[PDB]
Amino acid sequence: PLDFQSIIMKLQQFWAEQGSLIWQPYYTQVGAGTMNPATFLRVLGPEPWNVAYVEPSIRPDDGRYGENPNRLQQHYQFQVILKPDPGNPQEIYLRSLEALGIDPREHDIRFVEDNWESPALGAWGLGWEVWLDGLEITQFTYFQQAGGMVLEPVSVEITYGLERIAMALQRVSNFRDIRWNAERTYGDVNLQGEREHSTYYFEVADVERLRQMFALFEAEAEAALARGLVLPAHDYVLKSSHTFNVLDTRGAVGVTERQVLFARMRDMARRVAEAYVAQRQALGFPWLIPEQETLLIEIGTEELPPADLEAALAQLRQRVPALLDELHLPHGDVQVWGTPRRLVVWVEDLAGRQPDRELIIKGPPANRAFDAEGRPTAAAEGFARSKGVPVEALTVAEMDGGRYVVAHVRETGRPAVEVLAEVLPGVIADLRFERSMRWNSSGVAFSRPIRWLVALHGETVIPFTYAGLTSGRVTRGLRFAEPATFALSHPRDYRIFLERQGVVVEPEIRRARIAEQARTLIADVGGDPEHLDEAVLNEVTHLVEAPTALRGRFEDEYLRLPEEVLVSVMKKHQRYFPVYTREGQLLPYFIAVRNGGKEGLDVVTDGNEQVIRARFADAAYFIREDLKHPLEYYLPRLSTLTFQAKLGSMLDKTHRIEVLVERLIPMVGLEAEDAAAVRRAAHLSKADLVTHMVVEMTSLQGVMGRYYALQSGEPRAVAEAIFEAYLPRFAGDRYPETPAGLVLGLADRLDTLMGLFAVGLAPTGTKDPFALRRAALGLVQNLIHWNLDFDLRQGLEAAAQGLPVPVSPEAKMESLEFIVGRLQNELLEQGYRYDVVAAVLAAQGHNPAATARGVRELSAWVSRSDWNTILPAYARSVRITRDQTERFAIDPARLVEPAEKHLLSALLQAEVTPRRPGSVEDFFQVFLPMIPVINRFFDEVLVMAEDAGLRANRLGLLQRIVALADGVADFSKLEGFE
Amino acid sequence: PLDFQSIIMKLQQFWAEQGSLIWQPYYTQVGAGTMNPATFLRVLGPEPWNVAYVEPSIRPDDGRYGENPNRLQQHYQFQVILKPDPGNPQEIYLRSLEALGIDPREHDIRFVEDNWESPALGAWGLGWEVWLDGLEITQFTYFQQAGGMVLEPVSVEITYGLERIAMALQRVSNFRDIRWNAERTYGDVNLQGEREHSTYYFEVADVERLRQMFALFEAEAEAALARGLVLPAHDYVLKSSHTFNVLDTRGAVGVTERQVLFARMRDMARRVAEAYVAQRQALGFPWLIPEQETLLIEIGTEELPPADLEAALAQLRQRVPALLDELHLPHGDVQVWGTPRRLVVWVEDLAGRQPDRELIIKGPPANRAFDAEGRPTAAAEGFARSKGVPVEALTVAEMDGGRYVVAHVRETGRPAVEVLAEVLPGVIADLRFERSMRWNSSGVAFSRPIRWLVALHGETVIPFTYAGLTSGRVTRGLRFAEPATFALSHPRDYRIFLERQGVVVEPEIRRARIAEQARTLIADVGGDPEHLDEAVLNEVTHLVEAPTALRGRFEDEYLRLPEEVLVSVMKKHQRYFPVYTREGQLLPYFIAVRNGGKEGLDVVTDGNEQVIRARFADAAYFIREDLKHPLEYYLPRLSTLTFQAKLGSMLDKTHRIEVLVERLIPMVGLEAEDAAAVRRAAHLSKADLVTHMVVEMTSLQGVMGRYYALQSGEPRAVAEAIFEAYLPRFAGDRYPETPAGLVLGLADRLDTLMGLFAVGLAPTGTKDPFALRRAALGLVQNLIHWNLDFDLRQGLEAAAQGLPVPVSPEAKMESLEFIVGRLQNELLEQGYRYDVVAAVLAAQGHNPAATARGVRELSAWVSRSDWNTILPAYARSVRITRDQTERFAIDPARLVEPAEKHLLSALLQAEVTPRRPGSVEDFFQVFLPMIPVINRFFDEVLVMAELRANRLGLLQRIVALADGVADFSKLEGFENL
Repeated sequence: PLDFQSIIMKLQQFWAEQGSLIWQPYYTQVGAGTMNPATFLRVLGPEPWNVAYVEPSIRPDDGRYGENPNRLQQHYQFQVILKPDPGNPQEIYLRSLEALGIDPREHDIRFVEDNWESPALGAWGLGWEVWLDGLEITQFTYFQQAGGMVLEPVSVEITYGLERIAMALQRVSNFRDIRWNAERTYGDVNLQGEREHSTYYFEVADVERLRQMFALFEAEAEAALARGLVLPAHDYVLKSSHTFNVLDTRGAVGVTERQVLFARMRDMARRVAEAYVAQRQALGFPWLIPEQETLLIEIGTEELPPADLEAALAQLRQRVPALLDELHLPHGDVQVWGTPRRLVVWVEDLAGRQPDRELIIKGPPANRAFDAEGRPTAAAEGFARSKGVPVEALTVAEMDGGRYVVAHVRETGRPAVEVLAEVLPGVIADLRFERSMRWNSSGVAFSRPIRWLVALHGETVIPFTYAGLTSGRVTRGLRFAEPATFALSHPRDYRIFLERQGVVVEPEIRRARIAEQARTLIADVGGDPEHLDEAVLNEVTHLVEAPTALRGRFEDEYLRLPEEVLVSVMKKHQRYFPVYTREGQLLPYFIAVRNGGKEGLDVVTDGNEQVIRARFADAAYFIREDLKHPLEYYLPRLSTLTFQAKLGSMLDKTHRIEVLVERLIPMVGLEAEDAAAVRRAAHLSKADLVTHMVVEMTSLQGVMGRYYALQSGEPRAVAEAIFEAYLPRFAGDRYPETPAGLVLGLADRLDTLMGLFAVGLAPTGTKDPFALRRAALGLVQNLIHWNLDFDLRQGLEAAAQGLPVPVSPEAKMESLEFIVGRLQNELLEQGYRYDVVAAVLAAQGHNPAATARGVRELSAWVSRSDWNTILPAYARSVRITRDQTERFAIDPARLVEPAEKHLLSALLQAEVTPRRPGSVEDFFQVFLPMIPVINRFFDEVLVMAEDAGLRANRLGLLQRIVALADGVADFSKLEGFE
Repeated sequence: PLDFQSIIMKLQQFWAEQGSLIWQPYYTQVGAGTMNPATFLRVLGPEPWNVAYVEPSIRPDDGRYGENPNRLQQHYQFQVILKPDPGNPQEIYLRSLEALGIDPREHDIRFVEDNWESPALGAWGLGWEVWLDGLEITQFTYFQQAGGMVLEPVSVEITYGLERIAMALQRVSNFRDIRWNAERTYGDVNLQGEREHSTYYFEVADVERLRQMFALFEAEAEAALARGLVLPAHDYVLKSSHTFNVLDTRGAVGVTERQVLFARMRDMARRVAEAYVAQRQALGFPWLIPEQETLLIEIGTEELPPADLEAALAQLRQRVPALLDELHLPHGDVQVWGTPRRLVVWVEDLAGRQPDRELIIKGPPANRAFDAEGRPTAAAEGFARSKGVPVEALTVAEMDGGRYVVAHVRETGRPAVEVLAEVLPGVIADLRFERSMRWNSSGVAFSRPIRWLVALHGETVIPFTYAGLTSGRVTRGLRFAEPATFALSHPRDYRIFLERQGVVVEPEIRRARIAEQARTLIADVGGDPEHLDEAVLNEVTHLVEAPTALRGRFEDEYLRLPEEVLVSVMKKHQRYFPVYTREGQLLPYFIAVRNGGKEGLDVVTDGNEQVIRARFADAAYFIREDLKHPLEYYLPRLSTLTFQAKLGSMLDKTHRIEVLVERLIPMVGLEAEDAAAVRRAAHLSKADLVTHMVVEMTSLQGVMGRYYALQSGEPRAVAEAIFEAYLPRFAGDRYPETPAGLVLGLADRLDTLMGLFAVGLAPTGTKDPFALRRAALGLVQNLIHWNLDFDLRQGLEAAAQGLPVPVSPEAKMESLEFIVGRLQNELLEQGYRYDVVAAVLAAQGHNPAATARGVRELSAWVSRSDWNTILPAYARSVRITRDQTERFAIDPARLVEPAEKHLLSALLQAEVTPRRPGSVEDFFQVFLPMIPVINRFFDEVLVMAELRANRLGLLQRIVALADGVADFSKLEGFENL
């Protein structure tokens, strides 16, 4: 097992044997190897560049005083850049691991999607993290943009994590135990540095002096850029970035300060990059038969993400059958398969030749093609000259509505090989992914680089080129299997070759085999095999080609941690199946899936056990630090955390939520005991957001707040309300069940909705960073679940009164309509008729719980037999009262006709009747007795004329009848109303 | 031929195989790998530490925009630290060079004295610069102090110069052409950085922002130290040090500010170092017999500097003969030889045994040790008890003018081997060098480490221990020869073994053999073999053990350069012999001396040829850049240079030299042609100091000004004056010939002396920073040999009115007395009597020309056969006239004595006689005829009569004839009269 310095020297030697230039760490504190000029500048422009160098990366935020086995303010990376794309960077990288004594034939090396985005450098790329038996040991990225510029040629960045590789090779669980050389350990030479640098970065560094430093460094960078001095500018930009990072660690960077300073650093870095490219350009870039037969299409790729693989499979299924039809090729069943490295199209029976076809080409209409005598006009001659036929060969046919002159072409039936070769490049190019990357000079963008192409129709290769590749009959197996490439004489050999290596190319078969192996291992240890998460199974199906599940153990002591922590680590980080008993107590086991066989599985199982041990230990040390102080202690740290630019910090949001909760208590009607909990929980609602555990696992917000509040001695009703504030977290989640949790999340969502709309940042398209759609949806779902009557106007008005920005009446009205808007989708998703929902929303939209009741009741009142006999009395009353511009007062002394006085009696009984606000039931229970009295009134009484007093009384009666529906429904919204 | 990265990886591989820990360059701009905490912090305390790492060292002052072929603001060093001393670090280093393509058996790897110091970190040590066939490639240092702490154990620092190693291996002359890998060159990747960083360090960096940065960094270092944070404080000390270097590169730091800032950085570095050591201590330091026979004593050392070697040989030549006598050991001739690695003591026919001896120990006086009855007293009993004798065995000896009680001890004659073993450690320790260094746990300081000891009395080894070593019979030859060690059965084998390797241990023989070999090589190309510089021959002799002179050639093109430029490069920098014709023209050849044999001499020759080709091309490139602009353009750039704080810059000195020259023209007397020449010369006098050649070669001052003036189109009379101003540069140098050069030399020297005296910087004892001793002497020398009469008081006064600071009249008296003092020494340099030179100096001291003429004339008169018969008439009159401090009128009314009347008649003819001013001969020709008349007046008449004013007045005027000639009371025999 190599020393730390031996690992570095083996990597340098290996990459020098590849022809790379060996570089040196940079003389300024940088946060990553990428910030070294050897990367950040050399990837710009068209000139080639192969470099490798060590870089001690400095991240002041990551300092843990040398106590955390993995967390260091300084860690040594090994940075490799390949430019242009060599064609096989993954295989070269695997040969470098081999040179370090890591055999891919004995360990499970995986490429798992992890994209790179550095806004500080205006850069992004697509790639993976590399797993060594589950251990992240390398970042592998194809750079697409840097300094705001589109990169060409694309560069490959390979960043080795040296501490993690050395800990794996040396079987040490701790950075201090790494052997540097025969005499000294990593901790012997760096432990005091980690301790002292962490103490300075967190406790000692003077904030005013750091701000002065930043101003000086920026001013000198601007002065250097003014002279076109690229590297002195780059140096001072780096020094500004480090000074800003140390300022952030001291917790002095404000909300607006962070956005201003980051914009200045981004603009400087962009100008440095542009100045470097202009400098290189001024130098002139100095470094420059046939039958019925089977079809097999394989698009060989580097490891595709599951979402991209699944999207590609669906588009191939929707297109390949249709495309064969448009070729008029008789075919059998079309099967589409896929692994992370493969897109496979399989057509069992396919015609070797097209049938001959007669093609009819529509031309000008006959009215313009022929004269009065029937002879062709110049319009028919031109259309004839456009094709290759004389005008005498044109005929007339009836196609689309009318008669058009047509031309006849006898297209010859071509072989399937000849016609498929013309379309297959266009098939691949039409595949669409959420994010795409290019990698070579062809300019083709794809999810991940395409490395080989197979196109077989029996024994004949379909010849075409795409992405710089040439189609053929050679496929690749597993990287660590022999042979690496296999020439296919016929598609029947393909399924044979993969199945010898254990590769299951059929996705649905692969998913079944994984669940089969996993349930066996869970059953053999006494666990419930039905408790198998479907999300993990779907992702892990697309992380392997030759699955082989394994079971590992972790120490029993780690079960003392919260289950949500252990479950989140195994499922979200490692993609492991946790093991549950019949009771549903967590078991000290995990199920992992190897991309390999059953031989040597013990080596891979040991590596995965060491990985999960480290991850649980990391969570333990995070929890250890968070337990040092009560949850209330972390409130001042929230001032360092940004909620929104104009709205302030999370501590400001906490203060707003406290005030809004106090207003909501009388509006909801909480008892004294629940009033105490909601007040206390709002004080601690966001306190966990600055704990180490939540910072690492942001999904555990609320969960850790519950835990830390319990251990701090807070009442359980306070702790549970902290967790319940986020409920529901997703569709199908739990609902809040304590009143304090309901009111807390009620205030959290109202402040968020009212705050964002007050500044005009409503969601647009797919851009919803604040999840305002979920906040409005959970707002109405929780109220309907509790059936709590609530006026959203009063809720929004109370939130607006506490905002730090101006709130307009239009913004308050806009927030309401947005929430009401999301309310109808919830009701529409439950199946209620759209016109029924609209009639109730127009009158009761402000109250989502009352709207839910009204829609349910009104839905039953329609579709019933006697419904057509109920509304018309109301509708006829509405019809006559539409055009009126005033409400008419009623003087009963002027009533003459018997039906007038009887309608007044019926209406006065209806008005005096106490009814519940918005009750549809109480509306019909009061209107139904009036219907016979209203009908007799219309037949026996003339309404509109003629005396003014009689018309006012008769219209007033009809107006007050319409008013009986006020606050219940707008029945004119129903379809049958007209 | 290795690539740049291959050189780095091969060094990392080699030192990793020695056991070293491989480190990484530090994440902040440092001037040297020493400033990396892997060196500065780790050399502190007792814990061991073996490290090797690359370090891009940033020295902003060394940037040349990438235009220079070898000057870079960023050099890639390879830093190696061995702690503690391994016992053979030089040999390990040589094996590391062998791991590259460099075989010490084929190349000349030489260690030449160069002691290293980091003034910002308060670190220093003694050591060498390593030269590979003439090219400096490594700094090799034994650290003694770091951060004000005495280092124990001492650490070895080896700092490879990677660019120069690569240039030698790849046979390229420009850093641009160094291959980094198969695709890129060093220039491809670093040229734009060299240009941009040079531009920022020299032109762009804002002084106020840097000074703010410096203050901020220092304040954060203080805050970090107050919390015990060692590494953050060290980081801010490095940052402040880099900022200070950038400041100095922008010209914003003066002499006083430079010293203040360096001291404050040292104090921070001291407190960082002490904090580090206290931190490690709190951790418990976790990382812890014939009739006669020949005598041969060899002290094997690492390469001793020439001055330390000469001092050791002289101290051994004076002490060993006396030491052997004090041992009462009969011996023959004592010879002391030495090479840079050897101190050798050779004594023929040394007695094998001491003679038996009786020792007499002086004690109390006889009277105080015996009573009246002759019985011994308590003093005698105590003196006897203090020795090993009873009081009855005491006797009385008559010695030192009295009677004393003595004790008798009979000392046995012991063998020479046994008694020499007791004194040889003390002999080595008593050796004194200007600077000494420790290297191991014994604590012994020496010039360089001692590595082996030989001590043979015939076949028998003298057993003693000195610097953690043990004397034996084993010596070492040349490092690259077989065998490396050799056991001596008898001292007669020692000389045969060394001569077999070509080692010439005798310094006189070694010097002679080099001259023999050089003469042969010069004669083969038609040169003058008797033209060999003595200073090079003395230096070269003490840099080799086995001399083998070689002849290299350089291209004829470089002969177009000035001869003084080519010669100074060869002699001062490279220690080569220039090759001249007998007519005096320079030839395209040089003679170097290899420390080795004739096998593989072609490789060593080619290496030196490439080195000299590069040093000449640098000079040609330096001259090209200087010639692009007239010499007048460099005049305002002289404000960058500094003469002396409180006096002004070079531009300030040139101005007050221009004013002084115009003052000097009337006093000397120059025609219209020469007056205009000196006025233009004084304007351009110091303009060369800021050119490329003078900055690289400080000794080329004046030489290059003349060459640049001629190229600018200036007249030859102006150009020669710019060069002749410095003459004489040294003892034996030639004098100025053009009067413009002379007068310009006067203005330069008068202003330098009187100005440095006005600021109180008068030399005291020894060590004068300014050449006031030479400036005063060359002034006094140039006035003679010209026979130009000149008043120094008037000249010093004329320079005083040009000085900015106030001129104390004592400074004029002090400055004048100093100039007259150097005049006396020069006159005593010639075989001139002290009294005669003082007699004429008392009257004519202000005029060196007059004094020179007076000393010559008075010396001739003093050495005459009748000189004792000329003075005493004058001396007698002076004796009487010595008293009565007042003039006396010679009123003719009192004339009563006939003889007294003749004296006035004879005297009156003396004043009327034409006498050349300050002429001794004219005084004598006027005084000699008055000797009989002054004698008769002495006999007949009587002075001091009861009339006396006439007697005293006549005598006082007789003594007044010497006024302006001399004193005559300084003469040795003047008392006799």
